[PDB]
Amino acid sequence: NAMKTKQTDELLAKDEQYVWHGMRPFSPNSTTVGAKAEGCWVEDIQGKRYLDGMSGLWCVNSGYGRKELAEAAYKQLQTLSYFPMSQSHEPAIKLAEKLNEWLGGEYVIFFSNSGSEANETAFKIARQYYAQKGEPHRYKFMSRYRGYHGNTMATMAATGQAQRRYQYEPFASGFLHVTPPDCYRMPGIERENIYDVECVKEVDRVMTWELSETIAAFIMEPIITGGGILMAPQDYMKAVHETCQKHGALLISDEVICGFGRTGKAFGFMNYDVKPDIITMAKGITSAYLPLSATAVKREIYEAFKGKGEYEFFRHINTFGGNPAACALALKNLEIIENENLIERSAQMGSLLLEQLKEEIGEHPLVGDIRGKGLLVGIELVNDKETKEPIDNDKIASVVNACKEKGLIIGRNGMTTAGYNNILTLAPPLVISSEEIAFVIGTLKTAMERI
Amino acid sequence: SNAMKTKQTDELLAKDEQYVWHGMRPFSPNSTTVGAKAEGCWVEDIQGKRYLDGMSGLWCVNSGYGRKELAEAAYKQLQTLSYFPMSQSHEPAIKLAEKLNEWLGGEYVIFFSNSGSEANETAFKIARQYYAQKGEPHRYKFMSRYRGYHGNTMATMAATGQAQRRYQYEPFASGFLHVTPPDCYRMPGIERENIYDVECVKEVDRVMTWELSETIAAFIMEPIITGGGILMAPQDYMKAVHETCQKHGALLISDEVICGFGRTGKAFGFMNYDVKPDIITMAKGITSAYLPLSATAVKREIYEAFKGKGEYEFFRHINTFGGNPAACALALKNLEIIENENLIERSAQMGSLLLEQLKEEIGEHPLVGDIRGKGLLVGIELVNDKETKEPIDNDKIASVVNACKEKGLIIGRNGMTTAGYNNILTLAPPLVISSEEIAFVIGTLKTAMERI
Amino acid sequence: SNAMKTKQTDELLAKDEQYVWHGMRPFSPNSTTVGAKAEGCWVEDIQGKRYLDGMSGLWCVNSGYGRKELAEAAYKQLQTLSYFPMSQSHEPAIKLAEKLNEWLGGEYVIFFSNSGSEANETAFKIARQYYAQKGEPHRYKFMSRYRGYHGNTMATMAATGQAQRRYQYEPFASGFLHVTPPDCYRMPGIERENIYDVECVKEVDRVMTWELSETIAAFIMEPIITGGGILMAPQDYMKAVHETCQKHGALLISDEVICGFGRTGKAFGFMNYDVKPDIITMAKGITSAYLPLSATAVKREIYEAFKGKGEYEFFRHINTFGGNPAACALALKNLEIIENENLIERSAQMGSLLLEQLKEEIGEHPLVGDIRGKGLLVGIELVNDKETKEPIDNDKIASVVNACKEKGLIIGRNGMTTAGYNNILTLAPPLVISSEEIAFVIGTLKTAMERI
Amino acid sequence: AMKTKQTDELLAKDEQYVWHGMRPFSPNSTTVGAKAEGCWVEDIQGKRYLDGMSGLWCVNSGYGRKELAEAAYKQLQTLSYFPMSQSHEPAIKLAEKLNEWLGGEYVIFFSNSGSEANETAFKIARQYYAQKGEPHRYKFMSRYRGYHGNTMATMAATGQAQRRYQYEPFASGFLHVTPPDCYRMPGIERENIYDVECVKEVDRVMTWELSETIAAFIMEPIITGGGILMAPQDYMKAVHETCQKHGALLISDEVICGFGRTGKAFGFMNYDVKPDIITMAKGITSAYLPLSATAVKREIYEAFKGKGEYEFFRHINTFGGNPAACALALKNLEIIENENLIERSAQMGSLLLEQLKEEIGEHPLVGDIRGKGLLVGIELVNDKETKEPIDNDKIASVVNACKEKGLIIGRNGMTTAGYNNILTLAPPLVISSEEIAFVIGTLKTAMERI
Ligand SMILES: [Cl-]
Ligand SMILES: [Cl-]
Ligand SMILES: [Cl-]
Ligand SMILES: [Cl-]
Ligand SMILES: [Cl-]
Ligand SMILES: [Cl-]
Ligand SMILES: [Cl-]
Ligand SMILES: [Cl-]
Repeated sequence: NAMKTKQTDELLAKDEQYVWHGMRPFSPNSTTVGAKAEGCWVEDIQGKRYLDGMSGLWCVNSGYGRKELAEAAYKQLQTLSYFPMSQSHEPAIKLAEKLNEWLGGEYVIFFSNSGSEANETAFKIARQYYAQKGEPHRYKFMSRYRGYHGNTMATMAATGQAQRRYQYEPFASGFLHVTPPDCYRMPGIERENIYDVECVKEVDRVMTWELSETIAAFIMEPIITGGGILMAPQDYMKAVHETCQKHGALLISDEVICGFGRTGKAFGFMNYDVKPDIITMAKGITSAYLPLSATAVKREIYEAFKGKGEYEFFRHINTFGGNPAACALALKNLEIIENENLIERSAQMGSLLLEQLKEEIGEHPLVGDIRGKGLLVGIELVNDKETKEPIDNDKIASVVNACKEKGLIIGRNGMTTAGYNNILTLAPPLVISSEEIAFVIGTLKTAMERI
Repeated sequence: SNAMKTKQTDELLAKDEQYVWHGMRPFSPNSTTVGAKAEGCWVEDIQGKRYLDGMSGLWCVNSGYGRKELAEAAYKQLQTLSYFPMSQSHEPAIKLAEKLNEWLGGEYVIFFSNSGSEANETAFKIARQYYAQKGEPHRYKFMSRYRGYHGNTMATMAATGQAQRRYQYEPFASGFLHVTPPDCYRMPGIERENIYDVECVKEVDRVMTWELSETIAAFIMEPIITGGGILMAPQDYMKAVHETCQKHGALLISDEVICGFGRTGKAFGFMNYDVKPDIITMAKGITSAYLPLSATAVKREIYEAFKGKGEYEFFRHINTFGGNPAACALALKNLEIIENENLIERSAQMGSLLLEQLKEEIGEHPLVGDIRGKGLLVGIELVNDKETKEPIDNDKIASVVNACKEKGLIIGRNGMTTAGYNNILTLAPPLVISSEEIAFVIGTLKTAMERI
Repeated sequence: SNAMKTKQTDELLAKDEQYVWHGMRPFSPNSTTVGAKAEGCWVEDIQGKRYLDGMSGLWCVNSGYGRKELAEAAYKQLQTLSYFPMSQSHEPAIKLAEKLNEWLGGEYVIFFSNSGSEANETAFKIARQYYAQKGEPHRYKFMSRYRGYHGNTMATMAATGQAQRRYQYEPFASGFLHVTPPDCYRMPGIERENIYDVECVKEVDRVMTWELSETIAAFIMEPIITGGGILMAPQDYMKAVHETCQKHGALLISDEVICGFGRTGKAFGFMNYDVKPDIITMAKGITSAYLPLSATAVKREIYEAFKGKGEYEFFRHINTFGGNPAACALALKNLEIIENENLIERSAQMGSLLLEQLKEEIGEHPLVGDIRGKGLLVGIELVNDKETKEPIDNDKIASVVNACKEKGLIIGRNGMTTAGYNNILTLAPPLVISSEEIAFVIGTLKTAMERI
Repeated sequence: AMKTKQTDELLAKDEQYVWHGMRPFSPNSTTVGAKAEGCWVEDIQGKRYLDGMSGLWCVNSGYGRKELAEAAYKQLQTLSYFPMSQSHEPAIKLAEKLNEWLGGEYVIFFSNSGSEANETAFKIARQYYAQKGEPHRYKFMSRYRGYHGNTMATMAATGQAQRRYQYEPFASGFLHVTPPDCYRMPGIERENIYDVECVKEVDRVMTWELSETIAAFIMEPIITGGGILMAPQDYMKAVHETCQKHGALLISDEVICGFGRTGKAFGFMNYDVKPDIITMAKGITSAYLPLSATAVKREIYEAFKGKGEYEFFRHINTFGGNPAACALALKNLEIIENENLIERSAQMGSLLLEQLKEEIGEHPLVGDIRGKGLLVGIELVNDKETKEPIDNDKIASVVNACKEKGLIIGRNGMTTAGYNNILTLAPPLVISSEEIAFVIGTLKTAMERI
């Protein structure tokens, strides 16, 4: 209830006239213009407040209104605004060292701005690495259907969500896909000996059938998040890594969403006992206060780029990547996550959120499955629990809308896989409290009563 | 003390060698320069050496270093709202989009991205989807010039005409075509001819006809090919290319990543050439590179095609960080600075002075083939022979770049663009550069030229 | 003429080595066999050695060698009209098209090509143009099975799932997808499951969903994967795949290049499996390989889409030699032979006898993993271990192939199809083969098996 | 002979069952060939036509050759099939004979069609480099307005968009350059070849794409189907020298120009070059039976002789090198040689060219008349000054008028949009002076319409 009422009309009119909004139907009258935020709550220009159950876009991990983060950026901006990453600056050096600690070592870090750029960089490094190790023929990249890895032509090629690809094709050749592990739609795969699991055998078979010698890397999120919070058997990622190694290919762990405490570990891959050859990161690295991403590469791979030959080094320049202010802010963000025990709070609040959700709506006739790890949770809505038929779009959409009216931002896997945008997503900021979790669940439960 | 400074430097260099992967350079850990601080046109490393940055970082620190008002703008926004998804909106993005539309001359709708490469990728996707929704799904092809650069991603590398930026990252997608670049130095007299009799202008029309008009989505070009060597076209070239695009039903995308925001002596490069582009891409100088931000400006009529109620009719593209609140608020202040300090006109005037003085000072040098530029954007083409125009040996131009750096000038070079044509020195100093600093640039270069 | 004949053969072999490039083999001039003459199921080389041809040349001499009536048919036509372009027509092409339509069961329109690879290429182009003219230009994708083969050209190799036929000829075009091949030996009990619960059947539907139905033009498959290893599917597999194509709006192409013309005990392989394919491709046995000819049969509803007055509406494709008059006239006589000598039914009955006798004869051999087939089309899968099904060592299966040839039997092998899986012996004898010649085949193989 | 009722039935069967290449669905317009002799063909209704196109640039020795029929028949009675993984005597003898014809020293891979022959050349080029330490060389370069086949890869290499449209997308790695055309680029034939812009373009594009990524440049010596587009004399040699400079191969597409068509055994022989790879089809058998060949320099073949798993050419073409077609081809080459057909092509071709200029050269819509050997293009224009291609109906009416009057003349239809304006003649090499008079007389009268 602001003392002076903000002038919305001009701002709203200007947005509609000049701003192109990603991922949505033209509905200017539905635009939410964010004004301010604190903790887990955001507020629009009209003054309405919402619990942000999505951390913006899976990314505001340390929460909103962090004065410490603002100061870190401010101090750096006053010292040195820019230095090219062909050369170096102290914030980038300190962050690279810090990321190496977080990763468990030993990696060399190339800085980029976005998760899409980080994945593109991983592809180029993989190809040049093999060209310089006497295996020029290895160019192929393999991923899972229903996955996402970016918004560029090559990361869309690697993406398995056709609703993100359609009408932007044709793409380059050399991108292959396999069935995604999903313990809900493939019941009992979790029980099986991992190497008897069909979608695990598929990885090995396709690599054999494509010829090992042509495969550069397998890319995967530890959990398929955007796609629907699809989860694999415990030994899946390790089996995939052993398969890559068998065929001489690299494993790239896409940690763009799972990174920085999201799943209850520093990174998603750490749930699954693997050391990936390349790790890509963005989003939570700065809690999205400033743009920054990174591609961490095993050091043996970096060694291949040290020669005196004309084309032996990485011939790639990213103007803004590794921005000084973003790096300084990221260092402070990592210190916050560590000092406030946000990784373990994610694990614990995540369990509570999962346990409570099942208790509150699990019996609902259109709730097919509730699953998650850390503060990363999917509620799969179905027309029928027996057949697992995805719920009608109209029904899930009305639940997301109802929650917003009531002050809760909840996500949905819209525009990922046709006929399967049936999944509600929660990824709240890691600082979320037990009481705010009660608000989330209470709000959702009430919204569920409309279907 | 120096001894302490030496120790800190070593510790830092050691950490860098161990942990940091540097773009665009041979692995030379000892040679690395760690930036420490900066003010105006000068940067300083951790050991305390100062350099005139004749490159504005990477063609991008247009308003100069040390801008406290830019730091304040970002800080004030970070304290108000640090993040909001661009699927939704926030005031800094809205105000910047409106401001950019003024700068562009209207009427455009702006999609925000982090980098120039992302901005170009966005342009490609918008061009393809626009045609798909206008009844022409078959239009997928993108056309650009050899010796051009448009980004570091698979698709922007496919559109790129610098093979040294592409080699060993192929194969790329099909549907990317290239034509001869206009270069008034290596194609003497093209500037004089009627534009439509110019062979590389006829090439654009011919190739569109021979590929079938109906398959061409867009032609992408920088108004000046900058990274490639500051290659410059006849005055009427860009307008003839636009008219040719329109004839074939294709869009023209002006890549303003480097030429934007006063660099050429106009707000944008295309404004030198009397054309209104369908799409404009921007990055770099938009924030003077203090924070990452880029934009893809699209004509209103193209945007209208994405307003339908159909399932796939909207732009199904999400960029997490693009349009960052702090970067937008900082960009707004940056544009205010450029306007209030008359930096666009200073670029034009200091640019002329730099060009005229360079010619007087080193024009007669036997290995200087050509000096050209527009605004604070200048290339000095070095040759073994002025008659044949044979590019100078790599060692010779490299020694000049290194000699300047020792003498405290950072000058650029078109390294790793086109094989055997790495022979062009580049200057793009910050638009605040003074007459006296220009004298330092030229004096230092002149002295470094004496070693070859 | 003891040394005169030797001089002649030596000379011929020397000229082969210097001038002839052979398909699909390591350079082995001594190894080369020069065919001289043939009759029935037996071929004879220039040195005078005779062999039972257990492979019908290359799966193709279905009616057997030495057919004077086929020679006469070609000769009579060469004397009447040697050539006429298929943009226009000739009577042999018209009569053959009509006869192929009967054999197919109607109602199809036939486009003539020389090879199976060309026939499949033609099918791809027709599928794409069909959808472009049906208001779905976005449909470009082609789907097939890993371990499958569809030709030796860039696009048919892209559709091919045998990497040893592809390696070092890449990169290929995008838009070619592959799924797991049904193989009732390595996936035991899929033949007794409900077809829609079979994982590699569900895979077809899932991948079409995940790629977006609207982008899929066609699924291409042989009814039995022949060159690959005689891999066989559950009875209802092909019908399920067709229903899945129809569900997604895509076409089904039956690759009948090897299975066609009696090979499997039906006129065509798809007829074992109760489907009416949208497109059928044929070559090989159509002329018993006496002359080159192939065909792409397309459903009439599909051909209707190419009858418009629009500029690009017709099939803009010309194949100079395809539908050669002599080859068509010979093919007609060949079809008449197959029908009059009841070669289809004979293939089915002789094929059963061959399969059962092989099981009785070498079934218990410790390295014989599986014996399977349908009609005169049989695979013997050799393994190091019957429990693990590990493919046998290459040197071991190679020695069996060589031992057989030395004793006058040509037996095939799935060499250079799938790495690590080159372990399957293949028999496809001419459909005229007799009980007694089958005894010779099996007896010779049994004796060759002894040595491993 | 065949009563109207029976011909109607045959025509009806064609409509129902036969899919024709390269034409609008016009069942009534279909010509069903019945028989032929020399340069004349006859349809089922009994009408006769001078075939000014040799079928499709291919019936080089003429129709009605009993000796060719006998050669095929004799072989079909001896051995009808043997796999080219192995060998037969007709293939061996032909390979040797083709090597003589080419000038040596080449190794021959047999295919059926020109499209397959070109595909084979692409695969060999790529594997050759992969085995020579340059796996990065995968690109193929060709000219816009050129044609190399009807398959996805040969269409990618093709520069005629009307043969490509709606069959796309194609694979990446196919590049195109401006075609030399001495009519639309006047005075390039007088320039020093290396100052010619479309010659410089080859060198520049190879540099700009990076030499190390280029596998081969493919080109017809004369762009025939595209509209008989002809280059300066030193163009092909300059292109070869440029390929060599960049470490790339030159493939001469001789599918149409081969076997006497241009007045030499092969087109490249007009231009003083020895190509790395030569592809052939059409006239090799005079189109009596299907056969094509890919001739590869000996030194390229040497790279495929190793003991490594993947070192040999892993390519099988079932029908390629058919015994009857090879035996017939051998007799066809003996005929061309014995009857002095290559020389006749040059002589009759010169005659045809000069008489045409005299008869129709002054026609206001005839922009240019050009050719070499029995390969001639007459470019029709709305205006001789601007060279604007003639209206489409106008050239179509001339083609139709000629057929009505018993002459089959060709046209470059469905090649380059807006540029379908060139009439083509490629008559059988045995054509006589008197038949040439008939051709020209018939065309002259047809031109009267427009
Ligand atoms: Cl600064
Ligand atoms: Cl994934
Ligand atoms: Cl905030
Ligand atoms: Cl450009
Ligand atoms: Cl198959
Ligand atoms: Cl004839
Ligand atoms: Cl025979
Ligand atoms: Cl050509």
